[PDB]
Amino acid sequence: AGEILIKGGKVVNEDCSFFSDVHIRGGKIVEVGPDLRVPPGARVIDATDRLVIPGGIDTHTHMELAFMGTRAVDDFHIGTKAALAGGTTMILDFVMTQKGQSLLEAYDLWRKTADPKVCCDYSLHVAVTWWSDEVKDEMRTLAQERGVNSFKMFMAYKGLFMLRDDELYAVFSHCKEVGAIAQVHAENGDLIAEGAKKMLSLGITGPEGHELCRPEAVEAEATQRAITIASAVNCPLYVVHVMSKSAADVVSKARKDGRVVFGEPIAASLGTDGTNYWHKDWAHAAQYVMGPPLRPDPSTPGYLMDLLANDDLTLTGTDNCTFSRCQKALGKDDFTRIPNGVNGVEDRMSVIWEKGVHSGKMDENRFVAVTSSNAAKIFNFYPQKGRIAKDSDADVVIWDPKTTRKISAQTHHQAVDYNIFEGMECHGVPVVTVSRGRVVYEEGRLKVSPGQGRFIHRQPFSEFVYKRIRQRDEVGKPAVVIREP
Ligand SMILES: [Zn+2]
Repeated sequence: AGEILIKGGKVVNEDCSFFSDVHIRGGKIVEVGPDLRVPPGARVIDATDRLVIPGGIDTHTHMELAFMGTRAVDDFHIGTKAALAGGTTMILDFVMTQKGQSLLEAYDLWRKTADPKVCCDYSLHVAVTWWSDEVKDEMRTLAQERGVNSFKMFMAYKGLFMLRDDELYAVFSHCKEVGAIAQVHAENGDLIAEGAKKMLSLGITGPEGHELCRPEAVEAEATQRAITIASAVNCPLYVVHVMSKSAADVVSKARKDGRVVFGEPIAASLGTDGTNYWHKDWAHAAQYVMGPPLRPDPSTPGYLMDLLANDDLTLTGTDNCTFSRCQKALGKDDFTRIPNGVNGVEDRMSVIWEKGVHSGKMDENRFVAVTSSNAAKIFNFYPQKGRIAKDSDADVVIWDPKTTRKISAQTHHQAVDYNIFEGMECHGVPVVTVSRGRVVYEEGRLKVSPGQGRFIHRQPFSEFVYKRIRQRDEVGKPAVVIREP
């Protein structure tokens, strides 16, 4: 039957925690309540002294992405296995359409690659890296028929993915027309371009040049510029990988001011900092290189966790885009050629629990919100996921909040041969992972088949995202002053 009864644990949802068993049948949670009967044949997972939580949803992955001419080593198969071993049961990955390339073709190419490989459920965002009538039509089709309500735009990567303010305005207007959320990579691409060209001319070729060429003012600027353009068209906006206190503060201010904007710090920016770029060992330093960079102010990850706790920032991904040591080494003489990207998919849940909950910054319920529920709300499949409740999908993690585990490339399940959280002792261990109603990780071991996970098709106009937008369309229309002719 695939029947499971999770007994003896404490259920933790975004709103409150309560003791109850959870009955899973055929991919679904079919009952939640105290002292449930064990149906004959059902497997019991004993969750005594464990929390029973929705599996983590990683909003931000790049599994096997061909990026700076090379291709990330964690692929859809190993990347999703690694996510499951870390208590994460869904990933949302970016279709990185090339400039001038059909968005539908790129989407089709991602689905063909991921469908036969994923070990957990997944969905997709689609990058809008150029603009034209064809792109406009394809975005409508994706939103209405292909299950995608999130488009990603770049203010960085001049020459490559970058769009100018007038194009962002049109792109954000059309996101709003098709009921999608606009995601932005917010750094000033012109400043990055000049910055790196300047660091190199000064002989600063190492990873410190990568951070110095685009300090956090560059991120904070483009963050405010994206918010202002999105506010001008009444388009909801999502700022991916918030890396710095100053860009986080921009997002915090815009929300207090009522702007429909969501900020996403990533496990990296929550669990480590950019002082690593100044490490004497070049290889160590290079491991941390990604855009935007981690910041050398050591108060940054603690500060981003505070804003995440307070909902100035709302939910988390990893930007998992991994390159091996020999791959990073492609930039040994020039930081502009180090493939950009860090790990996280596996460790996100423990890193956040240790840095956010064990530290006293947020409670276990807020932890659920910022690791699964808010992603399900924004991308439009709550309470199908992100909630332990009857009729929800059975993606469930039995969590031990008191035990610690040390993160190490020597013990992790990612394909990458290092870990930016190397050595970190985290409270918060995923002891059992359930995905689509099957036990896929227990006693330290994975049991899953590539292609077992499914693409999740979403509808447009997520209510969490759009209900205020639509009301503002109805009452916030500018009016003419009536004057004598
Ligand atoms: Zn990314």
